[PDB]
Amino acid sequence: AQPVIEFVCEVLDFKSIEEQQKPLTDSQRVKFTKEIKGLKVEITHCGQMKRKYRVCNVTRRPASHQTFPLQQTVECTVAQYFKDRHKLVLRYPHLPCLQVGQEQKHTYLPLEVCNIVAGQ
Amino acid sequence: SAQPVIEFVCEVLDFKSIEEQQKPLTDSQRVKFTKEIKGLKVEITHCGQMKRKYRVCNVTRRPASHQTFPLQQESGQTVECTVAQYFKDRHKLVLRYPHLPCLQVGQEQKHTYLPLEVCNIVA
RNA sequence: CGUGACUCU
RNA sequence: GUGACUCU
Repeated sequence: AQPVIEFVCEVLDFKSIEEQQKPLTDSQRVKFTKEIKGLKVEITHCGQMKRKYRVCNVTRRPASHQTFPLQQTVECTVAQYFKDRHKLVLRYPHLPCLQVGQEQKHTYLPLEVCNIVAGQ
Repeated sequence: SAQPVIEFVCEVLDFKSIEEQQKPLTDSQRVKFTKEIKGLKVEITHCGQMKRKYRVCNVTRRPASHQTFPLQQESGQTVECTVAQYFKDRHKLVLRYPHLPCLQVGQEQKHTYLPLEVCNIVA
């Protein structure tokens, strides 16, 4: 299973992610979107419950800023939710998120928690 | 290289080759085999590249030549058909081991039966 | 990973 | 082999 953080690097011709310090430009985001859209991905942040999702889109907003309705609505930043619920401080908050599933449903995953499913 | 269920059964029931077993399985043999197969995932080989996966929940008491299930006919009416007969009409397949049982997969009352010979064990 | 629904049986 | 939920 290839980490999406390695994949972005190959698509955008980096050798290290610390070679992209800023948010992606619109150009880069589009290039990357063309390669990952419609791939299946599996999440890394729930032990062996590697839930798989189809990639619908890539977010325009880095994970740091991208928001979703949380009800307990107090629209939340994707990053925050991973500190809160998952005890996880993203290393790459500047990077966008993968939009997975029903677009309507605002399911957003940081790159650093996603592996592309190979398999057979 | 997924393992044929027809080989696995030879391992479980200590057959040399499957041609040993020219007769249906006794109840003893069936219980013995079910203990080892229940719960595994298998994939099918008879829909070309549509290699669907199911969870085994049981082994049939009847061979595929006699095992029946409720089939709704293209009328309204629903009648009973045998597994071997269905594999002939639907899949144009004529089973080599009709005297062997079927794997029952996912959920009892779904009456989903697959002949051994059409199934491989997935890792 | 697991369960169902699935193109089944 | 496809989609669904233990989500975000």
